[PDB]
Amino acid sequence: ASRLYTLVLVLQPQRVLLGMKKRGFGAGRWNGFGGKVQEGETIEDGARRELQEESGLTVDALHKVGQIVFEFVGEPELMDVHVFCTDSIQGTPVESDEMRPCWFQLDQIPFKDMWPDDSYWFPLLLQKKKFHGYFKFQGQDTILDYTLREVDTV
Ligand SMILES: Nc1nc2c([nH]c(=O)n2[C@H]2C[C@H](O)[C@@H](COP(=O)(O)O)O2)c(=O)[nH]1
Repeated sequence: ASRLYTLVLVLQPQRVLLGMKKRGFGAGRWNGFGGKVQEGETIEDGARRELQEESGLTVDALHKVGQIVFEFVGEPELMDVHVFCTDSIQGTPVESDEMRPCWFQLDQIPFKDMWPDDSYWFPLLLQKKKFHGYFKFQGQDTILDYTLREVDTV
């Protein structure tokens, strides 16, 4: 068993929107926006909800671009992260309790202050290739195992 999560990247031709996570899981790493999917909503609806809660933004269309499954050693549930992109945002991003948003140039992505797995799959997002990844972590810094491939259907 696994628990559904979302992750949303606003990727525009020369920049990508990240938020500095201010509290909770992943605090202190830049990331896309997202969270747990709730009972009674779709995954994509949960992705939009979280985008709105964390940034104020709404979007016309979200595209599925990837899936990443995480194992954390000693934790029973795998995390099944559904990754979306958009270039179609509505509004200007604002800081929330969870996130402080900033735009980054595509060659200035702050990998050293991101989850360590992002170094591996982010390039494929940027290159517009759909992927499936799997990372096993010991704590929040150490990747013990991983797999990564491109896919045609996410
Ligand atoms: N880029 C990236 N996002 C992750 C990783 N692990 C992980 O749960 N997430 C995402 C999914 C969700 O958007 C978010 C976790 O949910 P909360 O912020 O609600 O705790 O972090 C990771 O290793 N890298």
